[PDB]
Amino acid sequence: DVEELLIPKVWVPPEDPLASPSRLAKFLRENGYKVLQPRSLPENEEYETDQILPDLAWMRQIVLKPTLSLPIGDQEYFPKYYPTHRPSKEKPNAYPPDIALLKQMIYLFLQVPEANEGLKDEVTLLTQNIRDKAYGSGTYMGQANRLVAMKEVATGRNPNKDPLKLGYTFESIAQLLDITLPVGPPVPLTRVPSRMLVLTGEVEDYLPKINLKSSSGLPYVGRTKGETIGEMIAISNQFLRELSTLLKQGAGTKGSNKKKLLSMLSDYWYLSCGLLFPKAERYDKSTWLTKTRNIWSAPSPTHLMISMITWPVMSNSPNNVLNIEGCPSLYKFNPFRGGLNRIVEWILAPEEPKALVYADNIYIVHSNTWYSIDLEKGEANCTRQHMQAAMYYILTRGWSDNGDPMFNQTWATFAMNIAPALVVDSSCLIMNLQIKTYGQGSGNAATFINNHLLSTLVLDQWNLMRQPRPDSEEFKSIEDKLGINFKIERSIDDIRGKLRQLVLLAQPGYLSGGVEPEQSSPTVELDLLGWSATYSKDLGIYVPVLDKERLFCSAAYPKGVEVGIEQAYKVVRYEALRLVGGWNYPLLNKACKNNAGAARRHLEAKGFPLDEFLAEWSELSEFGEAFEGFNIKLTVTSESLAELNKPVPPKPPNVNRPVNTGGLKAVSNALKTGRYRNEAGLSGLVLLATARSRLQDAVKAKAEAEKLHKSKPDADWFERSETLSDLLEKADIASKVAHSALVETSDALEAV
Repeated sequence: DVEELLIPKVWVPPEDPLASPSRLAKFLRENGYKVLQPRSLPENEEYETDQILPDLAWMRQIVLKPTLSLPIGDQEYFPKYYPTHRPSKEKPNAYPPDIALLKQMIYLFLQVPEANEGLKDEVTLLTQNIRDKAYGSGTYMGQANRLVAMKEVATGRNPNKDPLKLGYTFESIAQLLDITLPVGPPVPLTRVPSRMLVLTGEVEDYLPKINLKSSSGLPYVGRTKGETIGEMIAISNQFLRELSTLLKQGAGTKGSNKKKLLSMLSDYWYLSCGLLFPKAERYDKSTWLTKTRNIWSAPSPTHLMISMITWPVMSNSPNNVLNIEGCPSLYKFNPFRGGLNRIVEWILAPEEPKALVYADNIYIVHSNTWYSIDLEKGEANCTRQHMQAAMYYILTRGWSDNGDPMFNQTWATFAMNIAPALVVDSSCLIMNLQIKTYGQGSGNAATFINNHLLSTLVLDQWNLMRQPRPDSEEFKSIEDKLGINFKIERSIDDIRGKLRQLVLLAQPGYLSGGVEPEQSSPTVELDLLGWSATYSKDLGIYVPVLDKERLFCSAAYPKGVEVGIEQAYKVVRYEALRLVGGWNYPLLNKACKNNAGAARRHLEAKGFPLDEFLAEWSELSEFGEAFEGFNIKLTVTSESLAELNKPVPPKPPNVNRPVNTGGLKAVSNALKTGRYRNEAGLSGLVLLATARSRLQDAVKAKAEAEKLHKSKPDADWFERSETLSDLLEKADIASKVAHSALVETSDALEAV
């Protein structure tokens, strides 16, 4: 019959049946997936840097190239993006399973003098992952197939819903976000990116962070952000200077300057088209053709501009469940330094129902059960109005002093009427094809906040129907109400009981008795942002362990480097596996330790500078994000696990508003009455007017909002909204229904 092996044969991936533009187009049209009429792009051409960025000429002589490549050519082209899929039928050895690890674990199991099926399970589990899975970037057929599935989440079973058509308003959503994502203040949003680098006659840097290794996007396919820094800033400068000019000229009287705007947006279409990057991961072999995650790689200028709004506000908002009463947020949670122990105490407390949120994740305890819930592809559910609501939130509570806008009408117009259209329901480039993106793109700079807002809406609706149990028809009905798909990934009955038993049943190991473990210590697999709980007798608290399935999945298929440094990367690999949770699993632990030891001894004898290589190991590791800015060595001992886990007081919260401690229930109940305050103030009205008026009438929209605010003493919001609606129509600057400024700029982006 059939041949069985201890060590799997090298897998040969199947042939990609869509590796051609003719076949891809055929498949998309077949499934009624929209293909756009292709727009072209001016060829990139060399230009002297000191002529485009004169106010940054000082940083060249005391940096970046002297010439910039700009999309300004006479001859045009249609852009092409052809990602390289690894591994493949032709080239199958890109990402081998860790056979050395498997052999070591088998070797050590054989040395143990008897029995022990509990040790053998480690071998069984690693072997099962090596067989079932493969690491790499899948296939075109998989990418395409994934695309068809989001067109389904967005337009099929439960089509996306504009939340404003459901009764929500910008302000009502913001007040939910006051609870679920509290934000503090960051220089005002009034400058082009060039003026975000100041010289004191030292230099001050106010520009967001971006990884120099990621792809630049349009118009620089095949180039990194690191190779296009000057260009990225140049294009953002140009774009914003043009927009402010347009807003300064206004509506030409009578609608003349309406062909300036369409001209500009059409010329900047490429700012709304992401590269469809195949996301590398541990996929199931059986679904190599039907499942490949995609990353929508934003054009680098679109990314710079959007994150100039989001980053400074979010990068100094460490506000969550740990440091604000009633806050459900897990934003910037870290399980080390007593982190996890504190969440477990939160679970253990008798209060229920209660909720936690992080982007597209909702954790609920109800009737002594723990429920982990995911939004079914968050991004795909997102509409433009969801994102403009996120923008409205960030500006009114991040970019405002008391209610006074700390932003231009230029930046206001970009935020409310351009950025959602660039990045939600726009387009993407795969092979040579320009095709629709349904929902928000997986890669963009507002992903976290847009998803977080989506989950916030789910929670609001959960509160509104008296907090039903998550596995009930009642809870399920929320998806119809909101057009937001979700599922239960996992639930755990008798959650408190199980968490309490961890204390009773903890086994000797590095964190209980300070010894090398003979036996695995029990856990509760919470999947709390990927973390489990276990009990440390040495510290007397709960400590994190990586979720067991994730851990063995990672062990099975290491990520690539993608002379001498190969042994050094193995030290990182194996020690980090231990550090994140391998320490709690006996065979995994020792095998990783032995293999790391052999790589270390090989390097010491060759005089390799290991200490220097590992100085910033966090960047070299798939787990590093959890260890960022802790300045800890890679060693894994009793002392290091203890030091990593030693409780540290949570840093104080940073809120730009008086701290709201009522909890989400109260704000939900107050809000269903349709009567609430304008907690946003003037900038709230400014942004309303900006959203509700034609794009080129933005300056007038603000002035009209300033007159209404001057009109008193804001109190009731709904009244305030309706009076401002009358003022906009009387000046004839308000746009017609179903022809909002947002819709206009979207249409002009797929003009051509």
